[PDB]
Formats: sequence, C-alpha cells, structure tokens
Amino acid sequence: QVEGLSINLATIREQCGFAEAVDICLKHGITAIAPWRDQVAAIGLGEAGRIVRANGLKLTGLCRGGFFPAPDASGREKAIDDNRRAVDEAAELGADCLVLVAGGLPGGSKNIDAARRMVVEGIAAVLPHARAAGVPLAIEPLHPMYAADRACVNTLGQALDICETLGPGVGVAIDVYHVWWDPDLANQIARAGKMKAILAHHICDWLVPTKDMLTDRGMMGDGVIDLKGIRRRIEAAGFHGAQEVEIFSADNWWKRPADEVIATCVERYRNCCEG
Amino acid sequence: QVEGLSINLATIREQCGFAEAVDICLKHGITAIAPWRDQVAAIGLGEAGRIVRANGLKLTGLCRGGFFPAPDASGREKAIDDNRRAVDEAAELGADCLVLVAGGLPGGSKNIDAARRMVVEGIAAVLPHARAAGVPLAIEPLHPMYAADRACVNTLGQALDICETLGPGVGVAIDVYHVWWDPDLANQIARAGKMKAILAHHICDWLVPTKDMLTDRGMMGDGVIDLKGIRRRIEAAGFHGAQEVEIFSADNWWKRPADEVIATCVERYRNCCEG
Ligand SMILES: [Zn+2]
Ligand SMILES: [Zn+2]
Repeated sequence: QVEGLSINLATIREQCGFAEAVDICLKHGITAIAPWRDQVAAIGLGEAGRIVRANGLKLTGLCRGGFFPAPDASGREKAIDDNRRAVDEAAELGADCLVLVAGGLPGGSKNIDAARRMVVEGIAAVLPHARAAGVPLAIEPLHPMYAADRACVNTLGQALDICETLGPGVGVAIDVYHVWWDPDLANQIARAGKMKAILAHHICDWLVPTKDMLTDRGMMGDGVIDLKGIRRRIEAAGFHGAQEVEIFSADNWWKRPADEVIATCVERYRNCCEG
Repeated sequence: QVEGLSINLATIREQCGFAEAVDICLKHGITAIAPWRDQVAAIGLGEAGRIVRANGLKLTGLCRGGFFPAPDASGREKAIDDNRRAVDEAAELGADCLVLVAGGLPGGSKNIDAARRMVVEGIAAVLPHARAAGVPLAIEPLHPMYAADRACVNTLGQALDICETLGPGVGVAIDVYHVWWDPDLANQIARAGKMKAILAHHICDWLVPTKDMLTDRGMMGDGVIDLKGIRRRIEAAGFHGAQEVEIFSADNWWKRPADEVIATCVERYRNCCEG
C-alpha cells in the first residue's frame, strides 16, 4: 500500500466515473479517496457505499458543500438545505469531513462583508445537523483570485477565525494551492494545530507561469510550492492524516490516461511530498 | 479641471507614448499622471521633465522599482543599484513616490520566506538614497496570484509590517486590484492611516469573470469592487491624494482610441469613485 496518499477524484474526473476511479486507485495501492457529489449521484449513493465498504475505503473528504450567499433569505435557506443533504451523504459514506467552498458575491452585490456574514450564518445553520451526524465541517479557504465568484473565505486566518467563533465540529481543509502564498502561513498552521482544527490536507503545485485561473493546477514537483516544508508544519501541528491529491489540469493531466496520472501521483508523493 | 483624478499611463500604453498621453490627459482636464520608466526613457528624461514643468504636472508615482530577489548577492546588488537609479529619476520628475513591485521567487527557488527576506533587505538598502533624494518608497502589495513570479509582497498587512520595521521614508501604494479581497482590509487601511503610510491609491475594477491573470483589469464600475467604500476608508485614514487609474486591458481598453479611454475614466471617476 501507498500509506498516507489520497486521491481527490477531480484529479481523474475527465477520464473516470466513481467505480472506475476507485478500481484504478486500489490497483496502485491507494486506499483513500475524496469523491465529488455529482460522481456519487452518477453511480448512485447505494452503490457508492457498497464500494466504500467492500474495501473499507477511507474518504478524506466529500466535495463539496458551501455556496451560502444568495440575495434573499429563501435562496440562503435553499443553500442551507443543500448542505444538510451534503452532510447526510458524507455520513452515509463515512467521510472524514465535508469540504465547504464558501460561495462568492450574490447576484450583483459589491458587498463582500455581507457575503462573508452570509457564509458564517450558513455554516452556523448547518453545524447542528453536522455535529449530530458525526460529520466535521471543513472550511476550505480558497485562493484570493476566487473571492468574487467562487468563495469569499480566502485566508487560513479568516477560516480559523470562523472555527474559533463557532466552536466544535468545524475545522479547516488546508489546500496548498489556496494558501501557499500566505505570508502568515507558518503562524496560522501552528494556530490550527493548537485549535485541533486541521481536518484535511490537499496537495498539488503552483505552476510558473500559471496559464488558467481554475484548471492549470500542477502535479506535485512541477511547480514552486515548498510541499515538504508545508507538510512538516502540518505534522508539527499534529495532523498526520493522508495527503489528498487535487489537480485540475484541463490541458495536461485530464488529457492523459488515468493510470499514468495516478502512477505519477504515487511517484511524486514519494519523491516530493513526505515530511 | 477634474480634481483628484490621476492616470497611470499603462492605462493607455498601447495607444500612446509619454508626450501624447500627457497631451490627451491635459485636454480632458486631468493634471496628474503616473508614468513608467520605459516611457520616460523613450521620450528622454530631459524632455519628460520639461513636460512635467511646463504644466507643473503632478506625478502620483513612478512605476516601478523593486524586483529585489536574485540567486546571488551580486544579482541582488544589481537590483539595488537599479532601484537607486529609479529613485534618481523619480526625484528629477518630482514624483510623490517610487512604486515598488517586490519581485517573485529567484531562479528555481521554492523558498518564498527567503525571497521575502531579500525584498526587505533590498528596500532597507535603497532607503538611505531615497530619504536623501526626498523620494518616498511605496511598497505596492500585489495580488496573491502574482506571488511566485512578479511580487512576493502580497498583503497590505505584510507591506505595513515592513514599513513599521524600516521606519520613515517607506509607505504603501494601495491598489484596489491587489487588496480588495482581503478579509482584514478595513483594519489594515485604518492601520496604514495611523502610521501615516498611505502614499498612493490606485483604481480599476475586478471583473467577473476575470479572463486573464494580468491583462484583464476592469474599468471602474464594470466589476465588483466597492470602490466608494474603499475610498471612504482611505480618506477616513487621512489620505486625500489623487485616485490613480491603472488598467491593464489587452482585449478591451488597450484596443480603443486613447481619447475614449480617458473620457470614460473621467465619467466613471465622477459616477463610481468619489468618497
Ligand atoms: Zn482543495
Ligand atoms: Zn497599482
């Protein structure tokens, strides 16, 4: 087995559905995954579970919940309801956390403070149901470039502020793509450790040049992130969970055979990632 | 006159050289500019000065200095030397500040902490010459997406930390494109005010979607930034200097007649920008 490696299934999403991805992962000695809700829906929740169990599969996360801002309270309630259903799916599959991607500005608002208030309210509204189901909520801070239209939780400091306020049952998914640049990263990781808030660690690389804002994530080692440096900090902070490969690569990795992608992931994980 | 408006000449860089840009600005009632060092070099420093003086032109900034990291001390010294020459140009033209864009990772380094140390060292090395010439150094924090390859000063908090440490003669250029997303923006602006560190304010907009990482800045009002909200904070912090339009728009504004761009800038400034 490749111990301590997980594959977020977005990494081979062009190539595979849920059943085939799991098959390819188990064949390469990988026994931990993070599936997406649409992948689960395509195979069916009952079959997804059967597969999880038949291998006692570790799910490092379910992607994703969140998307809280909306112009009206009823739209915000509709989002809260979707998150409760997401929690239920995570529980059924035994996921280590439900990943939350906050949502950006609602409608045509320029009020980012208000959108952020909506996100905190939504997480607060979902948290009782998530605590009750045994599903930790992982706020994934997203890269600042995504603030307007994808997620207005944009720093680890901000995400940890929300955690500290709401209390137990909410933590952070630390994705290197989203946080590597942060000048206060070392402090916030140590802070997350002391709060016991680290729920997941996602890996990939920042390419130079980066050629697309969303779908040009690098394979570990092809970019400029000090991955080992970051992993060492995360472990020193007390998180020893699996490193989860999440690569969106429209023009490279999504065009290669899935077996080549997963094998490269094993190779890079051993050479570039371990702390 | 359009009081309180400045045009960073990058906004019409495809259309105009220095002499023609100034002509177009003065014709639309704009009497403040921020030229680039290559534009000054193309017209010649002596002629640039003659033009500045013939109108008593306000320069809200000179773009740019910085670019401090390099793999070797001699490369770092070469950068420091270039910055001293940049200071001299700013002095000669009577610029309100020399804008500093930090530089990204040197060579093939993954050590962003070290590159940041190099930037602080470089600013520290240039500062005596800049103090002596009467040229304030404006650290311009750049958007986090630029961290690897353009500038590893990426938050207003980080930039103000450097200012506070080095002391007098170094402040911040606050560009809305670079900082609008920052969850601690309100606090850091108030902080910059208390330190008396605000040297410039650059305006433009964040488009949704943004279609290019470098050259798809919006015209004020076409995007999602609360420009008036930010300007009000800057004024409450005690900076009442000109708002400087800096737009890099490869597929829109750089393809329009310069007169139409500058007229739109006046229109939006009056409608969308004033606090
Ligand atoms: Zn992630
Ligand atoms: Zn700027």
